[PDB]
Amino acid sequence: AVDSTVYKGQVLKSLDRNDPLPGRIRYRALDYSEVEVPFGDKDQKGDFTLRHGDWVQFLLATDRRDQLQRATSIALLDETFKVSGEKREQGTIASLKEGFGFLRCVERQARLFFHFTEVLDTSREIDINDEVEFTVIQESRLQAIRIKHLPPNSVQFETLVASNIEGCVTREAPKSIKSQDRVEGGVITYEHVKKTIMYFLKDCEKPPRIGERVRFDIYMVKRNKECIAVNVQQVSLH
Ligand code: EMC
Repeated sequence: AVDSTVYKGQVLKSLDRNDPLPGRIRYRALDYSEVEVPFGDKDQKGDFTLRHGDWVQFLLATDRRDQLQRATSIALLDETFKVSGEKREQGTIASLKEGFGFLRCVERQARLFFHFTEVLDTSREIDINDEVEFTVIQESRLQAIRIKHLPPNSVQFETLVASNIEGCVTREAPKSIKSQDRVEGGVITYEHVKKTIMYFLKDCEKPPRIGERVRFDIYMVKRNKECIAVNVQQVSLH
């Protein structure tokens, strides 16, 4: 039946999702010979997208009735992403439906669709707020494929890039009800090469007036490709 050694090889021919065993995997046998072995749909541990050149794990199954050896229980190896050249992005599982879900992306504004079949690890469960790494493909329909679980505290949606930066309020934030503005905001001008940066009333205690000197921290919001001034406070000693 199935051999017990964990074999390592590369995908020579991917499966066409758009011959019962059309796939091909090239590996090095224990006797240092180069071997090609076929595989089919059920030979992958999950219905995820395998690609030409992917490093994979598999077990060798011998079918005496079909008179051929087969690669089975194929799983994608993480080392592929170190040599793949594909764009790997980060995010967290935002919602879970039946068969699909949506991810909150680090570098993208919109929620990203993803099929449950693209989760690489079939040994563990998926939950909300799971930190994941994926590859985005386009078909105007976007989806995340080859989704890998990330260790805790690996995903940061915003980064502190500077602290105690000083500038001048060149457009006061709109005098605002209970809901906090997150679109209009104000404008702070600082020469830290003069630059502008947006601030919002939610990120200051006591709103600064137009033309007043302020001190603030700068955070990089990656999904918006912009920085935001927070912890805004007035400066008396200029
Ligand atoms: C230092 C006055 Hg905006």
